[PDB]
Amino acid sequence: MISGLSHITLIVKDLNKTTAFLQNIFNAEEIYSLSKEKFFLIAGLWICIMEGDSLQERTYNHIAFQIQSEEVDEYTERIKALGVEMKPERPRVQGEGRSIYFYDFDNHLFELHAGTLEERL
Amino acid sequence: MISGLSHITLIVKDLNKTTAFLQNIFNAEEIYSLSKEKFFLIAGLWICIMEGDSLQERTYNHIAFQIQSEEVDEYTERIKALGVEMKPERPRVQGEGRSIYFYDFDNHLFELHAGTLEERL
Repeated sequence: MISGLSHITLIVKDLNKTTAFLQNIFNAEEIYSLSKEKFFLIAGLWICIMEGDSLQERTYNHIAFQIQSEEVDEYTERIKALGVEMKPERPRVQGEGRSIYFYDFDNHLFELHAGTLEERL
Repeated sequence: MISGLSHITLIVKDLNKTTAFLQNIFNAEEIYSLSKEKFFLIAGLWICIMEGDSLQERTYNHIAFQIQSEEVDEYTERIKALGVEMKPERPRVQGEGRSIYFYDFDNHLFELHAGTLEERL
C-alpha cells in the first residue's frame, strides 16, 4: 500500500515572491531553505518549492484545498487583496458546495473548494 | 484554517487508458464516472480525472507519493512491467531515502518517494 501523499513539488520563477504568496494565503509554515528551494507545510501538507523558469502554460490541472463555507467569502477577500489573479465565482449545484480558482505567479492554478467528496456524491 | 487537500484534478487525453494505469499502479478505487470524468481514491486521496488534450509540456512540477523502502524495488518492477516511462534510479543521500520517477501518458510526472519529511530533515 502507498502510505499517503509525500509532497507536491512546484516550480516557480521567483522564489521569495512565491513564498510570501504561499505563507500569506495558504499560511504555509516553512521548514527550511547547492540548489535554491524551500519546504512548507500547508494544512499538514509537504509542499516543496524550487526556483526555475519551468512554468509551461495554463491548464485545468490543479490542486484544490478544502476550506469551509463561511471562509469562502473571507478567502475571496484575501485573494483580491493580494491582487493575485482570481476568477469570478460560479455557483455549482447548491449541494455540491462552492469553489474559488486563482493563480500563483507561475501559471499554477489553485482551487479552494468547500464541501467533502463524501457529500459531493 | 485550510482543512486538508480537497483533491487533485488531472487532465488526460484518453480517459479509460489513464484509468487502467491509475488503478494498476496506484491501485486507485473509482468513486464514479454532461462532461466525461472519473473520481478515485489513491492512498485516501481524492483524485479527479478529466478527459482533455490539456497536456502541456514536461516539467519538474510533480506529485510524490510516500511508499516504503522494501516496496521500491517491487514498484520499480511494476512500472517497468506496464511499459510506462520510468527514469533510471538515482541514489540520494543514504539517509534521505530513495525515489522513483515515471510519467503517465499525458506528461504527468509522478514520484514515488520513500522516507518521511520528518527524517528528511
